[PDB]
Amino acid sequence: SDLITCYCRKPFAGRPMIECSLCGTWIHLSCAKIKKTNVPDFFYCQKCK
Ligand SMILES: [Zn+2]
Repeated sequence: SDLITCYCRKPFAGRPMIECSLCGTWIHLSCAKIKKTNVPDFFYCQKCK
């Protein structure tokens, strides 16, 4: 049984996800507009910034 934590109402489903460095919620990297080639050391979601 999978989890939904990202703001697009869609579950993990094997998709890479990054943690909100502040609120802790897990955001799909695609939704966070993050390329696998450049990944922030600290990430902040829309709610927390
Ligand atoms: Zn997502």
